[PDB]
Amino acid sequence: KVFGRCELAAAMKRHGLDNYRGYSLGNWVCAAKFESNFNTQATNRNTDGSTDYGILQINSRWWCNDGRTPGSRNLCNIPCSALLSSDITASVNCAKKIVSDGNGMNAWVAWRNRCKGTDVQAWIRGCRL
Repeated sequence: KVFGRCELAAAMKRHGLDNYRGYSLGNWVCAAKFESNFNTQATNRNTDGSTDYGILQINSRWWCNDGRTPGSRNLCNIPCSALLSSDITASVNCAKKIVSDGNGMNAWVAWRNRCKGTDVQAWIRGCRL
């Protein structure tokens, strides 16, 4: 599924991300724009052999089980396949863990490079949620 910008804002708001740990909804929408272009099926086959999955490009080394090493890591307690669903539940719940892990939203490289330091309120302009 490719979300519209305000469609994703509404979904993320329903899942309690607006101002979660102090990060504004526009931060989360901007992150999804530059991580995945709002595509729930996004994948990035890294050179190191790990994969970033889904609308927030969550990495398989730490956060999900890709089938290669069960009983190891998997800090979000989900198969990486859950990050590829058209419904954002698993990605939101796992993003809440990541953003609490001590680097805030600097855990998302595309957020750091394209959103950080900007007026991210623009990402919810016109959504009038």
